[PDB]
Amino acid sequence: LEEAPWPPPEGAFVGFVLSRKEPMWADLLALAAARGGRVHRAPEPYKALRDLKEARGLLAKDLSVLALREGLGLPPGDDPMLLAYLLDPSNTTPEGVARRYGGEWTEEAGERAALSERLFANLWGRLEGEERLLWLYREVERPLSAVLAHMEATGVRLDVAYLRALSLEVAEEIARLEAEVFRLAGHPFNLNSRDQLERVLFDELGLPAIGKTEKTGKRSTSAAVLEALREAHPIVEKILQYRELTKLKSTYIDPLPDLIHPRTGRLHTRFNQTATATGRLSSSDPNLQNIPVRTPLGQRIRRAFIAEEGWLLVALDYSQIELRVLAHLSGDENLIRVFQEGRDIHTETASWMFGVPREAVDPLMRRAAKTINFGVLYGMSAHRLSQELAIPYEEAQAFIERYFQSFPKVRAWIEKTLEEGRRRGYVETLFGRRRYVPDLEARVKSVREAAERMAFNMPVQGTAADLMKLAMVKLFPRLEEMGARMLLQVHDELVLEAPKERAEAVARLAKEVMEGVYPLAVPLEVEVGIGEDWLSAKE
DNA sequence: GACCACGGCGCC
DNA sequence: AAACGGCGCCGCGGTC
Ligand SMILES: Nc1nc2c(ncn2[C@H]2C[C@H](O)[C@@H](COP(=O)(O)OP(=O)(O)OP(=O)(O)O)O2)c(=O)[nH]1
Ligand SMILES: [Mg+2]
Ligand SMILES: [Mg+2]
Ligand SMILES: [Mg+2]
Repeated sequence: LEEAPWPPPEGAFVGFVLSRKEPMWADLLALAAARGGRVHRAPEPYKALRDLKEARGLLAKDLSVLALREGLGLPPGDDPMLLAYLLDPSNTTPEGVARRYGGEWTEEAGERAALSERLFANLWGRLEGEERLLWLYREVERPLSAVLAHMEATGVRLDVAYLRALSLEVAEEIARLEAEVFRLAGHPFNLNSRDQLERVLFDELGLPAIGKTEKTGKRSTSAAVLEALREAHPIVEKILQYRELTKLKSTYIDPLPDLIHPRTGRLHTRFNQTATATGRLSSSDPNLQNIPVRTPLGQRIRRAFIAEEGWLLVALDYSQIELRVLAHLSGDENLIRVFQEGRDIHTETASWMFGVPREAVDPLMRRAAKTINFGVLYGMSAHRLSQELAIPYEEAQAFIERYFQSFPKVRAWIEKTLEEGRRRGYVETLFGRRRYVPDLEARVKSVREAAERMAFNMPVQGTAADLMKLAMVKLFPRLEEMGARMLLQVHDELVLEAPKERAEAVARLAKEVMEGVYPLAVPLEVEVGIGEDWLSAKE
């Protein structure tokens, strides 16, 4: 390319190098652009950012987040990663995408700009004639990238002092548990080491090994194994409490307070747009799609996520979403009827499981019931079900029989999906998002059947993901209009922040947008709550 | 200090 | 653990 002075013309492809992967924490080390057989290298990149009307190129959203951080409204536009990810969602990194579609991801901004240009042309060519994938690019993924950049740049408020205090209390309880464990073992050891614990439980103590680990075949110390051993020895209950507390302390209570950004005073995640096989987003650096919610201590942690003063959180979560999606994709009349009658399948399973009235079903039970309902649907075995339910094998076996007897056209959808995946090599969502599953023809049964479970899950999980993305794209400009903010997506949930005076209106509008995003054979229902913290906002 | 493969486990 | 699926992060043990 011809070396041309900086500034590039309109529509040029950007390249940029960050000092580290996280755009909210990164120093912009270099910036360049490519168009019309020229390359333009920015003499000073922060200043040079001011010249661009959009970020067009590889990882466009990341540059846009750093721009937003610096007070500049630079929206992301075309990104070859999104084209590649729609072609094949195993296209997840610029290293891989470059190698596959015509270059090399280097560490030089000029080379990255030139690469972006050339990759876009090839990938755009691969998508010509792919009308449904192009519809996904233009109507969902490209506009969603802009939404995501705003969400990342906005961040979420965290009660840092509360978490610091919680740490000190949790440390004391951890000590009580670990001391009792060591007393019961007859000696101290590293309780965080599963290899050391294995020897203690199965060798030194008498306890029967329940199962084995996948890759190296050690005697497992998983929570499921330990639950089976609850009655066998008092040390087990202590280990399980220790595990809960140390998990929560090391993953959330301790790290999150140290991640507050000094310019915003907020916590800033990354919403990774080309990271999953099904078309879900992911969240990292810190992952805010797995904040605790289930146990009393987990709930305590979730309360640290709070609204700005003068604002409220609004949390919206699709009701029974993959079951509704399944009703649409399958066309089962009974399943469709269930949702037209306004019934809740999780609550029903929960009521049946724990033998209490529907009004007695608590959140723990509902989560237990979710495991059963999705478990059975996506191919859980009777043996595992026995344990989950804590009933005889023969009864757990019969539960699966009835499930599919009740909803007869699901199995037919499963089988059509699978043969189509064998013939075509891929499966697809309602909108035509594709996942290639080659091991559907594998001759090792365990490998083939694993592949099958991956393959027929994807149209359901992926259609839910497409719906939620679409709703995000539609909703974002309405929030801007009302002075509200989109903060988090958690797969079928959004967390917004709204001024107190407009919070009720924002909740109503966001609920309607999510519910009417793309009408199906059944209604989509959305549960909405408002509160000062994330826990209270889902109450 | 980094990176890893693994087991394990938090959420959806 | 087990014929549920999709993720990312932690600590260990190990390496470089
Ligand atoms: N395969 C599988 N999928 C799950 C599991 N938990 C959640 N999901 C998927 C299916 C859910 O429909 C979707 C959203 O999770 P939610 O916790 O919001 O559950 P759902 O929307 O079904 O119920 P809700 O009415 O919101 O309580 O993510 C699980 O244990 N296994
Ligand atoms: Mg839901
Ligand atoms: Mg949810
Ligand atoms: Mg792993």
